Amino acid sequence: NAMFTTVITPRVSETDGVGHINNTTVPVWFEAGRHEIFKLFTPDLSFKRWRMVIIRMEVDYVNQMYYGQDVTVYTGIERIGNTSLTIYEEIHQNGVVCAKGRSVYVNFNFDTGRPEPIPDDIRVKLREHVWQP
Amino acid sequence: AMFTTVITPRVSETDGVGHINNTTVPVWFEAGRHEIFKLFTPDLSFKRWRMVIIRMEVDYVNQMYYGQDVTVYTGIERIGNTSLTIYEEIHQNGVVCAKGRSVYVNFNFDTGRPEPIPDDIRVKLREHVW
Amino acid sequence: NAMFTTVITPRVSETDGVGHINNTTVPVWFEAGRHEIFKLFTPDLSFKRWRMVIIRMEVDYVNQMYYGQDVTVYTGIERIGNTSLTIYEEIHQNGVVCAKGRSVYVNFNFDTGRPEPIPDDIRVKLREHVWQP
Amino acid sequence: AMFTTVITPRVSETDGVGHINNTTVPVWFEAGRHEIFKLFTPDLSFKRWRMVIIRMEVDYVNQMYYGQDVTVYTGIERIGNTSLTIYEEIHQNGVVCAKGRSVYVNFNFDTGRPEPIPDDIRVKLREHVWQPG
Ligand SMILES: [Mg+2]
Ligand SMILES: [Mg+2]
Repeated sequence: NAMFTTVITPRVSETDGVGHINNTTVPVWFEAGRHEIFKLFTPDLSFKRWRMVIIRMEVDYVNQMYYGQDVTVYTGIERIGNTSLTIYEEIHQNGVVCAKGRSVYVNFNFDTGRPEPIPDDIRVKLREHVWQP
Repeated sequence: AMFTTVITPRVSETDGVGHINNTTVPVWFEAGRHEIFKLFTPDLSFKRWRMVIIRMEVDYVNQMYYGQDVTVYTGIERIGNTSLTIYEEIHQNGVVCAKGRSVYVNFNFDTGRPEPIPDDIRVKLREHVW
Repeated sequence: NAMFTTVITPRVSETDGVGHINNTTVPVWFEAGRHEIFKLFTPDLSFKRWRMVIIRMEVDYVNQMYYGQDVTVYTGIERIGNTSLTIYEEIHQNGVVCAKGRSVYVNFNFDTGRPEPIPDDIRVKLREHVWQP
Repeated sequence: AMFTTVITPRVSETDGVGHINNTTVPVWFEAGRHEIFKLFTPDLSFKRWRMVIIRMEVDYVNQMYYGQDVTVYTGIERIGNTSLTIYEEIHQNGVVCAKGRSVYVNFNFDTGRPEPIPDDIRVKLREHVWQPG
């Protein structure tokens, strides 16, 4: 119920010579779906005040996707850890799941030079976007 | 007349300088050409593709940033015999940031030669001439 | 050992605003490192005769990478299945393992419309490049 | 005088038409500029970056393909006060396939303005002047 929803229009440049969306495009669309999450950690989205660092990703390529039809990225929180969070995410096209992903990010405080227990205000915000399939 | 395409910049589109990287700009211009490609190839199928770029010009007027939407405006400047010239701009925060021209030819991948743009495509393109 | 080695020069457009190589670049570099495997399946690298379809990937981001120094992609065959294979792969910079990956491809025969068991001749040649960590 | 950069094309750099996508050509041109960036900024630190592009043009002469290396030739066509014009070509199979001209300025981010190229950089640039027919 609580996931973020991001509609994207595929581009010719995101295909490859096989005629489908290229596999390296999927992490690009998944990162696009994390936008609202990034915004919770860095409200002005300034790279001066950037906090989010990926440490792991996994993607299952379930069905091929095509240039010419929109896709929808669903992005939710599978686990809120201490200094990390594990995202669950899916890409759909034509109402069919085509890619499923998980990613783990660490909230890194560059000012203090250490991973930072996610502040409480953020945890509350994140709890209302939990998605556990 | 012109097409309007709203895009949400991505972190991967910036570089270490902290702005949108110059190579993103042509990617965004190509995205604004979508409705043009559709006039040439209505089902956007690659087996029926007929567009080949021959020239591109880009003026980078102002820096763009991750975190705010940009808008691509794309229109036809010239419909030539085999080529067409696209005039195109990208705006962020109500400011023109990039201005572009690109030239494509109508291309027949079956015979390997550029080909005159068909009357019925010219007809469809004429609405979108600046 | 027996894995493939691919030296790559990072590009400015591959970094992001945080100032390191962006995470979406790593799967692009891994794919570049699979070049000799693709050639085994499609000797002329023609897309009309393409067969390699990715079905899954995972990446561990061990250390940050930077524009300004080359990287080395090491790509080995971890497993040769029937219709699929598993690739184990790493990216090093400055002599430090910065990313570790696994990917699974299927040999998809676009002519017969379904997955193809890997032909005996490719199987023998793939065996020349196995690497299990 | 010119720099020479050999690049191995990647599957992700093609599109569904079966050839290298036009948006890859500026990415390859930016890679050929690497040693020019180094003249401005020896250690390629983003903290000390100076170059901002103001204009680019590309002539696409012949289509390029995945599966054969390409070579980028890059030289300085003119050194202005605050700007320089770079002339660049990309070759595949011994044939010129793209020609480019780009204009960068030396930019001060601390003051937010282009500024005269300093004498010590100008001295370096003069050695890489390339002005073809
Ligand atoms: Mg592509
Ligand atoms: Mg980038």
